[PDB]
Amino acid sequence: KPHISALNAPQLDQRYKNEFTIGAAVEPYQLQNEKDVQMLKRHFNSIVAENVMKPISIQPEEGKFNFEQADRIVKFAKANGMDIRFHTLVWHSQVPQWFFLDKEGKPMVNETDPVKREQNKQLLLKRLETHIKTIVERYKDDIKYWDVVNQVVGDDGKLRNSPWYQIAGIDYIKVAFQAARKYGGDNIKLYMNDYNTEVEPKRTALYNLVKQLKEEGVPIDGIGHQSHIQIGWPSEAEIEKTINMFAALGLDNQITELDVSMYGWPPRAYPTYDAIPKQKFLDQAARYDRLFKLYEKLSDKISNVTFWGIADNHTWLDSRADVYYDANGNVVVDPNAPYAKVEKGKGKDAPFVFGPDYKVKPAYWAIIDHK
Ligand SMILES: O[C@@H]1[C@@H](O)[C@H](O[C@@H]2CO[C@@H](O[C@@H]3CO[C@@H](O[C@@H]4CO[C@@H](O)[C@H](O)[C@H]4O)[C@H](O)[C@H]3O)[C@H](O)[C@H]2O)OC[C@H]1O
Ligand SMILES: [Cl-]
Ligand SMILES: [Zn+2]
Ligand SMILES: [Zn+2]
Ligand SMILES: [Zn+2]
Ligand SMILES: [Zn+2]
Ligand SMILES: [Zn+2]
Repeated sequence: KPHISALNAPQLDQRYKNEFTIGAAVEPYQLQNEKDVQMLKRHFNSIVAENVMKPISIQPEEGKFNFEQADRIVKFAKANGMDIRFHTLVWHSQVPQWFFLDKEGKPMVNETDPVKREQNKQLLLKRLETHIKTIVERYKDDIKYWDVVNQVVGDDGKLRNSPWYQIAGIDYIKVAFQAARKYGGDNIKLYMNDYNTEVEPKRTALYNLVKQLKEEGVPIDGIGHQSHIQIGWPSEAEIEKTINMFAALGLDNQITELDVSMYGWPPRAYPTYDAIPKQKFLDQAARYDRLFKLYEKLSDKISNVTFWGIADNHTWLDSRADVYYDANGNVVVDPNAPYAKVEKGKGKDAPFVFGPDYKVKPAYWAIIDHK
């Protein structure tokens, strides 16, 4: 099956339209390239901001709101009949420091006096509420799906000990969801989003957290499985089990940031796309074949599958593609093998079904067929 141009290959959203929407994460510069725009028009019916809807891009100083970049994404989505997801209202990263400073400009995490801690909790929760209110009041009629909180459970199975948590305890999660519902109404859908949702003890910790909150009347409609995964790991059986476990609680599932790295963890990457050997693309394509067969089987539990980019010329995975060089200056990709130095983030990953020159990959054929 040929490496033809994606711009006029059979539409990916159309193959899957009774199953689930098919989305892409974007940057605003992509809305001004002809190729990106035509790929979004051709192949996708859902969109998400890769960066410009994060807390620090929206409210970088208290009272200063930048919606110019977000607005452009919203406008392109509406003009082209796409669903929109909001990524994301609360995170422990790409968050502005001003949130966690007390009245005299000192870090709140440092405060020892207990009545002064409770004042900070309330102040931070008030700020959290205002940030959410302003965003939801603006977008509630345009944006149907919302990452309310991101990564709030650590990998050790305990609540992640972010400043949000150190300062305000578990109430920050509750206030985030309650605030989105109050200002957005009943028709927006509210998600908790995380990675390694398939992995113990995080999976069960995630599960117990959401069940508890739902029991307490905290509004949560679903789980966002980021799905930054590899060719082998995690297995499909464990994905399937994960999806089913959350669906048992009456939660929707979205696959919110799908990419299939060519590498392991910590990754040892090739320095260029051209160096990646052909067999890696065939392996990837069988992984995607199994993957999307599983998504289809569970289509009644999954409303959306979104890829964390458009085509292989641009992916955040390249920021993790460390290249390992042995003493002779040759590239080392075997995980236990000798090496002398590493150039962090200088290599090239290849995670999507569309290549860097916008032609279809074997993984595409594997997910467009009905075999
Ligand atoms: O077991 C391994 C994990 O440790 C490992 O780590 C995490 C993967 O998920 C990440 O969170 C996602 C990452 O993408 C964010 O957007 C990017 C943030 O920075 C920008 O510069 C870039 O353009 C964005 O695309 C997204 O918002 C966020 O929700 C997390 O940070 C990693 O530690 O994954 C692999 C496992 O094997
Ligand atoms: Cl479309
Ligand atoms: Zn369409
Ligand atoms: Zn090339
Ligand atoms: Zn569905
Ligand atoms: Zn990017
Ligand atoms: Zn297939």
